[PDB]
Amino acid sequence: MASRILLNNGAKMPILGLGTWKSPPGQVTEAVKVAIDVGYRHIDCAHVYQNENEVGVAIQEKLREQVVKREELFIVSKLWCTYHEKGLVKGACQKTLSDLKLDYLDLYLIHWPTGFKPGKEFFPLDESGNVVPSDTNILDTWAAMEELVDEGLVKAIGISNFNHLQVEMILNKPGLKYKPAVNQIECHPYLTQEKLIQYCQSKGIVVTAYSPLGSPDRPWAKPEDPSLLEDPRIKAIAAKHNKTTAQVLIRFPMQRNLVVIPKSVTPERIAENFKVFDFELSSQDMTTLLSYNRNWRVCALLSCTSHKDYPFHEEF
Ligand SMILES: NC(=O)C1=CN([C@@H]2O[C@H](COP(=O)(O)OP(=O)(O)OC[C@H]3O[C@@H](n4cnc5c(N)ncnc54)[C@H](OP(=O)(O)O)[C@@H]3O)[C@@H](O)[C@H]2O)C=CC1
Ligand SMILES: O=C(O)Cn1cc(Cc2nc3c(F)c(F)cc(F)c3s2)c2cccnc21
Repeated sequence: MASRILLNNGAKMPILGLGTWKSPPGQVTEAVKVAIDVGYRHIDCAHVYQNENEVGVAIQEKLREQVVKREELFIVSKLWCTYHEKGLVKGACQKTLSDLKLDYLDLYLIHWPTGFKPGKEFFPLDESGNVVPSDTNILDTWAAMEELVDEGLVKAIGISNFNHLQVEMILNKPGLKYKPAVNQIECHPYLTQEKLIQYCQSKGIVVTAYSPLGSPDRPWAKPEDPSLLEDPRIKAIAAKHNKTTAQVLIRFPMQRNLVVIPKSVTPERIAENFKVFDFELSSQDMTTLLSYNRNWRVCALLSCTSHKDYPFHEEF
């Protein structure tokens, strides 16, 4: 297939990117350098990952070395939950631009639909461990994001972890100026998201699949948890194609016309994960992989389940 997908702002987004959540600051600079050398052109970042400065060091080194030009890169970051207030959005974006050492972002996402109390804590909790919400709503935050496009700080804006009703609220916003370009959501064979993906695609919103390998390094992983990389049924599909299970898991969302952002800090896996343009999964393979759905969600937090905008009470 084509290596880039067209967004509604007319820009082309590479369908394979590098994830950076949990990538330690002491290893992420090398990871991004190696990724750019072997062909990656899309990096997924966030302020909350606490490593944007070091990601920026890698990008600057490869620009200075003339391995790539800025126009060829697609850099994504996300507005954290403590900055949903209208007057905090520009400042949060500027801090990210400063750390990444860039003068614009290709895409900036609302990280989660839930606004939290502003302050220095990323997850402000009350005395009994509930997240403290802010009185912001999704629509006012969206208007502040639209301002960033008009001021030239970002080329495209989008959302992440929004359910279909929350997407709908934005699409029906009075005075909507820029539609969301992308909805970035958890997606893998144990959480296939057919309903939400169909909804988004029908509205012309591109879907990015996160945790495509099932996030085995997530901090709350338990030893008894399901493992996609070790699923013998997926191993057999990989073996039939002479590819690794990770390569099958990355190729899967690509054939559903999704963008996919696997994370690695290991140079040999960074290279392996990019070698996914030289094979195809059959229609039969795809239907079989879809059959493995178990509505098993890796990214959710119990402390957030009372927030009015918690996205995962709805079916999709
Ligand atoms: N918007 C949002 O709310 C969210 C966005 N994301 C984004 O999605 C990205 C990917 O999701 P993430 O949850 O990090 O996890 P992934 O599903 O990408 O899995 C990452 C794990 O897989 C390992 N791995 C990578 N490649 C291979 C391979 N070829 N063989 C064996 N193991 C491999 C990595 O190890 P190692 O690094 O040691 O090589 C790491 O432990 C995130 O980094 C982030 O950018 C993720 C969660 C939420
Ligand atoms: O958000 C990311 O990209 C990575 N990431 C995901 C999680 C799990 C979360 N679940 C929810 C959630 F269910 C919410 F409603 C709001 C949130 F901000 C989070 S964050 C996490 C926790 C702690 C640190 N990072 C996390």
